[PDB]
Amino acid sequence: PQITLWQRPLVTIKIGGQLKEALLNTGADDTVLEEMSLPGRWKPKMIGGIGGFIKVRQYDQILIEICGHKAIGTVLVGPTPVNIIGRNLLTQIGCTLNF
Amino acid sequence: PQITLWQRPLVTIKIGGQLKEALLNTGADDTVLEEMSLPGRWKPKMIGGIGGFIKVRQYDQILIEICGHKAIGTVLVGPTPVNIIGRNLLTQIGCTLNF
Ligand SMILES: COc1ccc(C[C@H](NC(=O)O[C@H]2CCO[C@H]3OC[C@H](O)[C@H]32)[C@H](O)CN(CC(C)C)S(=O)(=O)c2ccc(N)cc2)cc1
Repeated sequence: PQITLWQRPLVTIKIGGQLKEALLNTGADDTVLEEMSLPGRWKPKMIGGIGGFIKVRQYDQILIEICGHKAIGTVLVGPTPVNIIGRNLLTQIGCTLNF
Repeated sequence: PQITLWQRPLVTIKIGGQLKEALLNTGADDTVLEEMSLPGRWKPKMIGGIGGFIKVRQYDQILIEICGHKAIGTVLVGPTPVNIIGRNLLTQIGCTLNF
């Protein structure tokens, strides 16, 4: 659907068997989720935002259903204040900006 | 225009007589720009992101031209890593998400 920006663009996602709410974030290259348990193996990583850096765990090729659209890609898990769907997955569900 | 997200959605802006590049950021409530000289009077403020918090100067009713669309609103100035156009201004230039 089209989404306007008067409110935070939140969507329901299903990942790792669990249901969550996440922000569609054009200002994020990567997808970053709050602490949650995801099955596979991972690789430590450091990502930088507005207030500095956080350590996250990088999971590759994770299935995510974003507003009922399926995508597979990298998901980062760590102490982000909010679940963020980044451009890496936005492209996969055909998400675009319009003005 | 319609913008895809295979790359960072960067646009050219004009503010305070100066030309800058800024990221269209659906994940940001407010607009935040790197240290620059802005004429107005300002109020101290504190904003939080992924790695913690930064102190910014809040300027109200600042004119901004974003890809040739004019908007007037609050602009925050401080040590952000990148110039961010947030939802407060995105709504004014009629910007939407689409998928
Ligand atoms: C490294 O350079 C940057 C680049 C972009 C950003 C923007 C944020 N996204 C962000 O934190 O992205 C992180 C994690 C996701 O992947 C990466 O994408 C680019 C960036 O390297 C890194 C996001 O879009 C908005 N943020 C908020 C989200 C966490 C919900 S905010 O900037 O902290 C921000 C906070 C309060 C206000 N009022 C205004 C902005 C910040 C700093």
